[PDB]
Amino acid sequence: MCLKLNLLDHVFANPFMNAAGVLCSTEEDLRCMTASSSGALVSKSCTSAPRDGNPEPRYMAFPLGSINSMGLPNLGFDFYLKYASDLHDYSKKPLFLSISGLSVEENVAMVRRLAPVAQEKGVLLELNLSCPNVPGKPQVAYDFEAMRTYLQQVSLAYGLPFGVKMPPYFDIAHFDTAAAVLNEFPLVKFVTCVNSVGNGLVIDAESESVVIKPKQGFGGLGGKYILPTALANVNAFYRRCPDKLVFGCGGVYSGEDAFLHILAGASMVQVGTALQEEGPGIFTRLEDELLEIMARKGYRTLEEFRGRVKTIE
Amino acid sequence: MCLKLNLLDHVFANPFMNAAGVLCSTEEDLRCMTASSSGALVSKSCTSAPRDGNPEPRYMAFPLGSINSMGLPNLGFDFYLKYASDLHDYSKKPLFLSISGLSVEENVAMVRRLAPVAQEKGVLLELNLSCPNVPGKPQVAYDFEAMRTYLQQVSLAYGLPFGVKMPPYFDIAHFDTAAAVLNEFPLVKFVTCVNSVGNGLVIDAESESVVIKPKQGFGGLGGKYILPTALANVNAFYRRCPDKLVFGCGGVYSGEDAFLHILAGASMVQVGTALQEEGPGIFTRLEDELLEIMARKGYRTLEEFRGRVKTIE
Ligand SMILES: Cc1cc2nc3c(=O)[nH]c(=O)nc-3n(C[C@H](O)[C@H](O)[C@H](O)COP(=O)(O)O)c2cc1C
Ligand SMILES: Cc1cc2nc3c(=O)[nH]c(=O)nc-3n(C[C@H](O)[C@H](O)[C@H](O)COP(=O)(O)O)c2cc1C
Ligand SMILES: O=C(O)c1[nH]c(=O)[nH]c(=O)c1Br
Ligand SMILES: O=C(O)c1[nH]c(=O)[nH]c(=O)c1Br
Repeated sequence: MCLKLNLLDHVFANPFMNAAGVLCSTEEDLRCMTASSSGALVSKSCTSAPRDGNPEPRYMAFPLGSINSMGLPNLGFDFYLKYASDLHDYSKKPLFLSISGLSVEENVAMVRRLAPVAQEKGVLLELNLSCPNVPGKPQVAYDFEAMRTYLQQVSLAYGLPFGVKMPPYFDIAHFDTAAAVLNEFPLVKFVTCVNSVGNGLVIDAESESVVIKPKQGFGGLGGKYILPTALANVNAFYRRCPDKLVFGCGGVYSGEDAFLHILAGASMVQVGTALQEEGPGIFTRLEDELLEIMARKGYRTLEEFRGRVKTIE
Repeated sequence: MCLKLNLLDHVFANPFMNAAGVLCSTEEDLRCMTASSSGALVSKSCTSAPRDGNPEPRYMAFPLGSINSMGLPNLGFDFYLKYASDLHDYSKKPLFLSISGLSVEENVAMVRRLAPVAQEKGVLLELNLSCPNVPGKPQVAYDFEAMRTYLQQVSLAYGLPFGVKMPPYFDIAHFDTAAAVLNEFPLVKFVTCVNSVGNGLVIDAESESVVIKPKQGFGGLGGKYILPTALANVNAFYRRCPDKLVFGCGGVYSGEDAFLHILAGASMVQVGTALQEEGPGIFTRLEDELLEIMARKGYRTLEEFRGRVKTIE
């Protein structure tokens, strides 16, 4: 039994990958994720020009998960493009490139230049509509008219299949509306649910202080805190977008957690906080553990249970 | 060393109370909360007519918290009004009455009838703008125009100080807008943050099934999952509504959690999931544990640290 699968005209050894932003900012990082046993990797969300991001401390982890307001620190689109065009070994695994421009115009500018490299090399675009940590720039996908504009302009400028990194929603009417926007765009072939649960606040009792410096301590939550929210969103979009793929992200620490994402509808499963904390060795453990649950249940393939979560009556 | 507070023209032995919906639906529940060591109590959110609610199982709890889609089961407004009017012993502690009509008109109908009782007895209204579990009713506080309508109509019909039960937000722009809305209404004297993180999905790996029957398993999350979300919303409104009180709710299991809430700006501190799981004995524990933290830190009263969370730099 092997976990290999085919999606988006690519082959994957297993459904596991890093979550964007974790272990993927530098050439070193990307070579490390390439050398891991993950089935694919995704680059750090990038902007046209390099960014240092927010002041430190900007990430902190706890038994139940993490908080971050990194502020989109990255090496600049030129670097990530060059990685995709010249440095990545596509014979090892597929690559996704995350773009996170701060305006529609900035995203269009990047996608116009990524297009030829996607045609030549097969690198996959993940368009980030859900950064909750840049001051004065609220999450795009929480403004449905802004989300539609971004997806119109990118689709026209890019002209090739791509995916979108979605924020979590918490209301059935939101799920309905967000999915109907996505469904207006046939080039959106995958939807990654979810980005961090925005603007939580961790406080240290002893010091009486917030734990990250930017935004008065406010930052996106990841980890054990967000698994039920992540599952809800994966299933919501999997139910509402029957002609698109859903990639699960949020709260994955174990094979058992990945099993639930896949039951909810996930095709790929992305690992953020747990990867940041454990390191790339987590991928061999996740694979071993998912295989073991599958064996105990008699499943031979992922397709046998993907999206097959049961409801009561 | 002292847990006493005085606000809204009432005196409280301590800041703890039940979160609406937990241990407060029947006369029995209400007498039990009255006999406990809580500083106050709040009744089940009510509608004009009695309601059975959703099918069972509709609540489930786990180590990291709870999921519920109760469906607003309640004995009806006439019962909670009579409770406030004839049955509650106000010499024991103050009473809040939660109202959660399904339209502005239902709300107005109720508050017109509550007013003379609030005047005579000193019962305090908590208006629920955040139920996430009645199908086809996306929560009022997520539609800022609807929210404004509700508050205008209720202010005009009720004409007395009241408070509001708010959903969590996850976007700084939403904090800004919601608080600005609330700031329009001078009769809104307190803001309870937060209701359950809406429409999460708990899935049992062994049975491959969702764990609650209603809404295909989608329900509101409470407990450990939500503490940093709750602290963020408490602080966001504390900072934005300097002329109002903020009551904290979400993730309180310990005196330490309560301390964090209070640091974040909370006046009263409500206990939902942990109270449902542990029972009303929790209140003596939370009091002892909060007093222990205060003593270690040299704090003699709540106002010495309320709202004094430190930020970095
Ligand atoms: C340090 C850090 C940086 C991240 N950077 C990005 C990013 O650049 N782009 C993005 O789409 N999401 C980013 N995220 C969000 C993760 O991709 C992911 O959606 C979120 O952390 C939830 O998954 P988890 O529960 O496995 O952490 C970041 C998360 C962390 C903790
Ligand atoms: C079984 C149950 C019933 C609830 N009913 C109500 C209610 O009637 N009205 C309301 O405003 N919130 C209701 N809530 C939400 C709680 O008041 C509270 O906002 C939420 O559970 C988060 O607090 P916690 O983390 O302490 O559970 C209910 C929660 C549960 C678990
Ligand atoms: O602050 C980050 O860089 C970051 N952090 C997140 O949690 N999600 C994102 O999309 C981004 Br771009
Ligand atoms: O389903 C409920 O009764 C319920 N459950 C919640 O979590 N919050 C509410 O406001 C309500 Br009214």
